[PDB]
Amino acid sequence: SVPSQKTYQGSYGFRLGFLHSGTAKSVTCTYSPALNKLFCQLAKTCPVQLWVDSTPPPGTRVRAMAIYKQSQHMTEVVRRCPHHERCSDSDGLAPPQHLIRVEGNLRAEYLDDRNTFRHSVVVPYEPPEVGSDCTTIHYNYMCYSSCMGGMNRRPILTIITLEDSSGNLLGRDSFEVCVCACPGRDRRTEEENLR
Ligand SMILES: [Zn+2]
Repeated sequence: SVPSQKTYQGSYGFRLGFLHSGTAKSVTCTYSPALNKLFCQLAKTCPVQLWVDSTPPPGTRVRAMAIYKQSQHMTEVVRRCPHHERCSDSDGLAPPQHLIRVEGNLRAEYLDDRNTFRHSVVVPYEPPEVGSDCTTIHYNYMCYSSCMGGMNRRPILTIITLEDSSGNLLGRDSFEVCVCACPGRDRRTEEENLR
């Protein structure tokens, strides 16, 4: 099958947020609202904010999953390429085949769906702390969009779902991702081609 990618704020008014990092040649992660696309370097921190109008129940979780954006590739499981799945750079929790990892959260769980074979990483939803208005999850993408035998230049979408303790849908948002050597220049080039 194919995971839904329909934006759904749900009962708790769930939606994502991104920092404003700019497009300098040196930037490691930058988000383009015009393209709803995140550009980031390989295995660098990608801060993703979680915004809600009201706090969801204890036990609520947040899942991240990648799918190919192009319909002709949608049924293919997004995974790391033959080279990166074998480079032994595991952090001791993420399976080596998984494209998306969560940084600094010992409660992250990695799932290999026994039915769809798709990969995902899920963490408990934590309400914002004192002085903060949102919660931030730090993601890492472990393969370049251009990796041969892997994404092979095919664009991907990351789908973030807010789920209850049973895995039922409470909210959903998504964004395109391009893991590349120079996020600042590529974002500028793509926004130009759009203009
Ligand atoms: Zn790779």
